[PDB]
Amino acid sequence: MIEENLKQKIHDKFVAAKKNGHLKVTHAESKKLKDPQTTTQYWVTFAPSLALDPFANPDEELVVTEDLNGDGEYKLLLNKFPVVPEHSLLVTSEFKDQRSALTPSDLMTAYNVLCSLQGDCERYLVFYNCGPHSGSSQDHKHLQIMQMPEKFIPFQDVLCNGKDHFLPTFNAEPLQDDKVSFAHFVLPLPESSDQVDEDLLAMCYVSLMQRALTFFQDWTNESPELTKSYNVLLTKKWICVVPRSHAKSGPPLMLNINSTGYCGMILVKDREKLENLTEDPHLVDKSLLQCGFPNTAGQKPTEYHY
Repeated sequence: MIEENLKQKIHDKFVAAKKNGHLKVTHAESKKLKDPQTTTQYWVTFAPSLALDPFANPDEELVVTEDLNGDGEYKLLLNKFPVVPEHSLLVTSEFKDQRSALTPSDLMTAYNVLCSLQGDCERYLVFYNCGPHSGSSQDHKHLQIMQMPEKFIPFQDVLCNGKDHFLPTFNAEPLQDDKVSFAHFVLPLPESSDQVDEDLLAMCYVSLMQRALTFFQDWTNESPELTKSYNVLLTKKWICVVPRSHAKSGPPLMLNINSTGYCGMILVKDREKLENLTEDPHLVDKSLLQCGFPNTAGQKPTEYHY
């Protein structure tokens, strides 16, 4: 069960630690962009000062909760050097590898945290960077939770809008936006948290995973396995998985891309890059392709390697 008054606890732990120097906020400014070609909305954050096992012994002043549930599964830590204020890490109490899949209780715990923070009108995102190409910096398993920008509408939203929860089958594949350059898989989630339980979440994740895995494992055995990497993104309205080829993008930007990139949130460290993207928002779409695999919308996962 999720700690009571989690949101106030996060807030209060955060202001206190900013106050006395247990965390320092990196200054940043953000703005909206729109891909003229693909229509996809982006949120670009600019943090110049950035160009100039923490979970083992985390600073107690940063620990919002020792166990997010009754179980010794999870602790909730504040990010020590956040761009987004109150940005938090759900860390496995005991060590596990970040290359491991999300369990069912992982999913239910993350969804419950979202519900708790969202007041049941701010929006929260929960995400997981799995593997070397995901943008994962650390090997100790953790999820991340952060508030999404107030007016930002990620493409997943429009993708899922007015589309009821379902699960994939041979007739119905996960939603994927064809306008975007990159492979991704999304299921809408029920509007009401009463329709959401562990098993629904688990089945959502497994079926998304099976699509994501086809870029790594090959059923024809005409290729040897690759190393698995993917982003999981979870909000209250949908869940999404992105297979990842490279942690960092190619020549013009060379952005480090994590989960947030794939709902369209980009972090840039220098003003030349910031103006490149302003002039040409379509660069983001190109970067997302370099870091992922090309869009598979309208295809059976089975025919990828065949």
